[PDB]
Amino acid sequence: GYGNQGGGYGGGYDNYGGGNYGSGNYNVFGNYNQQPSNYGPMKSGNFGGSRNMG
Amino acid sequence: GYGNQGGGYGGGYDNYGGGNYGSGNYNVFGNYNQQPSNYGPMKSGNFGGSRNMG
Amino acid sequence: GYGNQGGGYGGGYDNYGGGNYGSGNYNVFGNYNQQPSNYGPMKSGNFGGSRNMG
Amino acid sequence: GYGNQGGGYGGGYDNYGGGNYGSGNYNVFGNYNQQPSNYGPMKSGNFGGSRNMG
Amino acid sequence: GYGNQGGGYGGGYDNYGGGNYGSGNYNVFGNYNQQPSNYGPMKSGNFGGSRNMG
Amino acid sequence: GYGNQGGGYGGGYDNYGGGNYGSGNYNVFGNYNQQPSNYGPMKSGNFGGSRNMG
Amino acid sequence: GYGNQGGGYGGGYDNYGGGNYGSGNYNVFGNYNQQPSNYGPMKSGNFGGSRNMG
Amino acid sequence: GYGNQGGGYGGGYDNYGGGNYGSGNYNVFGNYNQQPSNYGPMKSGNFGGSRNMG
Amino acid sequence: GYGNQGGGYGGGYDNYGGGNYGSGNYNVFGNYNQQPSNYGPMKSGNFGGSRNMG
Amino acid sequence: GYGNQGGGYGGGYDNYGGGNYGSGNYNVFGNYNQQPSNYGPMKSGNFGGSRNMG
Repeated sequence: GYGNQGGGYGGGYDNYGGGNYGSGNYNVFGNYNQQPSNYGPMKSGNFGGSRNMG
Repeated sequence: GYGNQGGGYGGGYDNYGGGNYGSGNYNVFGNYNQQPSNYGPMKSGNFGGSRNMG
Repeated sequence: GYGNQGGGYGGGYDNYGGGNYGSGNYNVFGNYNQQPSNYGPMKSGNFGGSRNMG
Repeated sequence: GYGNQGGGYGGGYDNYGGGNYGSGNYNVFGNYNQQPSNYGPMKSGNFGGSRNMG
Repeated sequence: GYGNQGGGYGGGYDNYGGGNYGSGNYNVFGNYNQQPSNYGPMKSGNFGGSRNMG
Repeated sequence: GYGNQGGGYGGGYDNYGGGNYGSGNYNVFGNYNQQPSNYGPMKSGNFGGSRNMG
Repeated sequence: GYGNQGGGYGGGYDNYGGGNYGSGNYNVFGNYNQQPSNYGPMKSGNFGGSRNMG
Repeated sequence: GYGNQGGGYGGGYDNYGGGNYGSGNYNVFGNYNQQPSNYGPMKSGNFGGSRNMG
Repeated sequence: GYGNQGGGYGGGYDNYGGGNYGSGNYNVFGNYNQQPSNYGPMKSGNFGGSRNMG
Repeated sequence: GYGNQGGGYGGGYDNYGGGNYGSGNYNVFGNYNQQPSNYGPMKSGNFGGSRNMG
């Protein structure tokens, strides 16, 4: 539980993308049921030259 | 539970994207049921050259 | 439970995007039911060159 | 539970992409049921020359 | 549980891509059931000349 | 340009879903521009046992 | 250009789903431009036992 | 250009799914440009026992 | 251009799935460009015991 | 251009799956360009005991 001490940029404990997507369900389905699930594109992180040092 | 000490930028414990998306459900479905779920694109983080150092 | 000490920018415990989206439900559905759910694009974080250092 | 000490960039314990995608489910399905799941492209990390050093 | 000490770049314990994709399920299926699962392309890591040193 | 003559139901020239979605554009973009476009789920046709004959 | 004459159901020239999705564009892009496009699930046709005959 | 004459069901010239998806483009791209395109699942036709005869 | 005459079901000239997916493009790309394209699962036709005769 | 005359089921000129997928392109690419293309599973035809005769 100890973070980073030092550095030129010194990034921390960053959580960009995660979690449960349609997970951990308790399902009791009878006969004719539909449970679709659709997810779009996910971008987690640094984009377009981000977190750059001059 | 200790964060970052120091650094050139010194970012912290940043949570950009996460959580439960259609998760942790208790479902009892009988006969003809529909439970669709659609999610758009997700961008979590730094974009367009963000958090840059001159 | 201790935040960041110091740094050039010194960002904190920032929560940008999260939470439960259609999650943690208790559902008892009988016969012909519909429970759709649609979410638009989500942008969580820093955009357009934000949090930059001159 | 000890992070990085130092360095030229000093990146931390970054979690870019992860979590459960349609996982950890308890499913009791009877007769004619459909549970589709579709996920778009996922980009986790640093893109477009991000986290560069001048 | 000890991270990296030092270096020219000093990258940390980065988790780019992982987690359970349609895994760890408890499934009891009777008669005519469909549980498809489709995943798009996944890019985990550094792309476009990222994390470069001048 | 002649429609249907007869039948038990006698459906016509029905146009359910169509048209240009972000199409036929003339675009002159200079330098740093963004033109995103996101569309939700589209249902075109007859649903829930519609157009049934007793 | 002559439709259907007769039949037990006598369906016509039905157009359920079609058209240009992000098509037929004239694009002149200079330097750093983004033109993303995301489309949700599309259902075109007859669903849920539609157009049935007793 | 002559449709169907007769039959037990007498379906016509039905167009369920089609059209140009990100097609027929004129593109002049200079230097660093991104033009992504993502499409969800497409269902074209008759589903759930549709167009059945008793 | 003459359709079907008769039959027990008498299906017509049905077009279920087709068209140009990222096709027929005129592309002039210079230097560092990305044009990704991702398509989800496509179902064209009759599903779930559709177009059945009693 | 003459369809089927008759029969027990009398199916017509059905086009289930086809078309150009990333085809017929005119491409002039200079230096460092990426044009990926990914397609999901495609199901064209009759599924789940469809078009059955009692």
